[PDB]
Amino acid sequence: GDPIADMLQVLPTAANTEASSDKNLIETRCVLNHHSTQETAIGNFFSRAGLVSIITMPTTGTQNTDGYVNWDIDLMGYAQLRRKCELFTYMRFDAEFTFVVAKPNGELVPQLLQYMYVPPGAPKPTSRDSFAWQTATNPSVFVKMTDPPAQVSVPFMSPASAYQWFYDGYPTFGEHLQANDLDYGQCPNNMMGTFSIRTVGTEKSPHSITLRVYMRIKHVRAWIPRPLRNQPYLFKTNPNYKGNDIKCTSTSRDKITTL
Amino acid sequence: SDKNLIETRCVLNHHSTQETAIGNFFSRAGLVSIITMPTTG
Amino acid sequence: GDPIADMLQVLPTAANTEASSDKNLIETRCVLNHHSTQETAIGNFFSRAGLVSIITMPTTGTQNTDGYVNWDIDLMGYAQLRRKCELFTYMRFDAEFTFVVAKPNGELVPQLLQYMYVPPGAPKPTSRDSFAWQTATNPSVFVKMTDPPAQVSVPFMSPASAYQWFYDGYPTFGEHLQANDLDYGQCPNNMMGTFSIRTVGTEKSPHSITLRVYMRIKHVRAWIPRPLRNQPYLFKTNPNYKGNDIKCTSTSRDKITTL
Ligand SMILES: CCCCCCCCCCCCCCCCCC(=O)O
Ligand SMILES: CCCCCCCCCCCCCCCCCC(=O)O
Ligand SMILES: [Cl-]
Ligand SMILES: [Cl-]
Ligand SMILES: [K+]
Ligand SMILES: [K+]
Repeated sequence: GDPIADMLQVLPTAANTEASSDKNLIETRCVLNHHSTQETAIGNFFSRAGLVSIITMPTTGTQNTDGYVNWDIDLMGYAQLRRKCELFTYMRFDAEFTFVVAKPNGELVPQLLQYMYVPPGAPKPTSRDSFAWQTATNPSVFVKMTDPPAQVSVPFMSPASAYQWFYDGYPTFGEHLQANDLDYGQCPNNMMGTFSIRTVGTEKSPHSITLRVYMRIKHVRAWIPRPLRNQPYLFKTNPNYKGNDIKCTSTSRDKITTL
Repeated sequence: SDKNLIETRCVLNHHSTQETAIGNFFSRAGLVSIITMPTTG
Repeated sequence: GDPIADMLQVLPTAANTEASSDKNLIETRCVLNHHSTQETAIGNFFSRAGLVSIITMPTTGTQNTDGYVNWDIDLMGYAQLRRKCELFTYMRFDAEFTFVVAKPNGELVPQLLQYMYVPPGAPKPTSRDSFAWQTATNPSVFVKMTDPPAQVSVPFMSPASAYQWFYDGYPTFGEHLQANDLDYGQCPNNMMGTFSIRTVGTEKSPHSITLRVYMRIKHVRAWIPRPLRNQPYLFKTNPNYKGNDIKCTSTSRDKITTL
């Protein structure tokens, strides 16, 4: 008939000890161990809001003095949350963003603000009065600095199945000449666009404004553990480290025989 | 029609069409008026 | 269960004619036609012995004057059998070889002869007395010129499934420089070795000897008909033709309107 023949790892509580791997090298007693493992579930480890951005709109100075700012969404500028995330290679999750806004010294004034999510390809505001603030399709939040911090849920938005903290490659084909090495490690699947903020008015606001953005990871999944960062972070988009001062992971001592 | 002009594999495609329902396309608040009542002018 | 879904043409007698393709364009009668098709069966067409070699061992002259001859078996030197065979691309068959031997004028004398089949790789006789005539493994026939013609059956011996009259290629890899174009069309699967003949004696025979070899194809199979040779043959191993005198396949006449 056929012409060709060739054609869960961690349970809810800690393991008990039975009376005589401890009970393998030493004599043991029985211990009814009911210590929980829930707090080390990745969800509890990650679902804690952490700082991911500090945006300023001063009234004086040489930057963002026009009452609006387009902040390219890049969550790798703060060491604490970054190191936790980088314990894994890939992570998938929804996120809760909270916007804590105040003047530079922490005082609050009755000032109306608008935060708009500008996905990749949507036109960015070019002034406090730009037509883009009409926000007929993009999601916007109007809130006062005297209101409690604004807060919204952002779903998992990557074109890929998970965000990836490490992408060993280039975004496109071509020669990869020295002049473009900045391309290395750049994963467009993590590029979520712009976050735009403005004081709501055609006239300039007399208040300097500082916005602290916190992100809380939720409904998280993680894949492929990796060694934890042991050198200070230098740049947002690469793992460069200071070659002249390579830190040892552990503190030192004089002799291997004395504490 | 791919599987008509080229040889295809089976793809169990579960991509949702909900976000393009006109309700989701339109039910987003947008600016329709700016009214001013200045004290001078 | 499966992760990937994508993974006889001519009868014994001539057709009859039925009373009304003749009976399609003209009115016909019934003809009970019992004309046989047997004589055109390839076996009857081919199983007729034909000349394939004429070997001479003169006593005087400048060739084969030592009472022995090593004849490289190449059956394409005689036009009649060659053209019939070349009607096909591949042919498989056994063969009956008959050896008609006499002096140059047809007279017969009491002379003992030996014919030995020397397959490719067997040592060839280098004299009338060579050790190879011991013929301890090769097949030999000892016969007198006064006996009836010697005759033997040779089986189908090619390493391939059929002999091939046309091989569009080269026997080996390599550059194929102009100096070696003789290689083109050479099929080793048809190369059956050597046919060796000698007068049986350490002393020279006073008789000039002419051997005519006839081959009768039998138990034949043939594949892929091709246009029949329409130019005189020039060489044994290629279809070269005389370019300055290309023969028309049909005779000519003065006008297309008169016979
Ligand atoms: C209406 C106001 C809401 C706007 C909130 C800002 C939304 C920003 C997009 C959220 C993307 C979260 C995934 C981040 C993946 C990390 C990318 C990176 O920094 O390399
Ligand atoms: C004992 C004496 C018997 C020797 C008889 C000669 C045998 C020659 C070998 C027969 C081979 C027949 C196949 C020929 C195929 C055609 C090859 C060619 O000429 O291109
Ligand atoms: Cl507006
Ligand atoms: Cl001998
Ligand atoms: K237990
Ligand atoms: K018939």
